[PDB]
Amino acid sequence: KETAAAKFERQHMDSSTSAASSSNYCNQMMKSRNLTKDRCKPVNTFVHESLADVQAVCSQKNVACKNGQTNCYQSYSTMSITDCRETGSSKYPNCAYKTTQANKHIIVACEGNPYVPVHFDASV
Ligand SMILES: [Cl-]
Ligand SMILES: [Cl-]
Ligand SMILES: [Cl-]
Ligand code: NA
Repeated sequence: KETAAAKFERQHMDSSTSAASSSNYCNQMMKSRNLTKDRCKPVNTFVHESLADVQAVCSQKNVACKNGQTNCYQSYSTMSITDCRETGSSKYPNCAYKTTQANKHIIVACEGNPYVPVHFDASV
């Protein structure tokens, strides 16, 4: 039974690469992080920064989350991210994703002690 912090790491952290360099990145990563077991997760963002740099966002700019909660934080600097989105032809179990690499600010919701990211809200 995964903790919220561990689920965030599994779904969103990829410090092993600086950026997605292939159109197939999302297909491979969505599968290896077990996000296509039982259903295709329709949208997911991976962050290519160190875990410490992403945890540090919980001490940066406090902003509202999309849902109206006030425990969201926007990174002061841009970060390397990859957006993974199902294509229109995708359907379980042959999940298919479009890979879009970008450099953007990230917005995360933080909770707990230690106070760490538990939800990826958006990128700007
Ligand atoms: Cl897993
Ligand atoms: Cl996401
Ligand atoms: Cl402020
Ligand atoms: Na947690």
